[PDB]
Amino acid sequence: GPPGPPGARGERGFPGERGPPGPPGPPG
Amino acid sequence: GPPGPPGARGERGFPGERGPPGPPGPPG
Amino acid sequence: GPPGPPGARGERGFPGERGPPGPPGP
Repeated sequence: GPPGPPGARGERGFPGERGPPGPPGPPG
Repeated sequence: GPPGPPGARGERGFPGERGPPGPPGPPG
Repeated sequence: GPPGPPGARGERGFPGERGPPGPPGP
């Protein structure tokens, strides 16, 4: 028999990491 | 017939969240 | 023929942006 159809789409990627903390605040 | 070719690659993951506010500024 | 195997997992999402500056000092 002829080759089957293409498989299902793969899983969505893992989420990106949360960004780092901001820089130190203003002096005043 | 033989199995079809592998499916398409998954979509990109979610973007990461914006990081938290930075540490407090120096006293003054 | 039967459907092919599932695709590979996608790329990881982009990293988040750096947070905003902290509050003013006391």
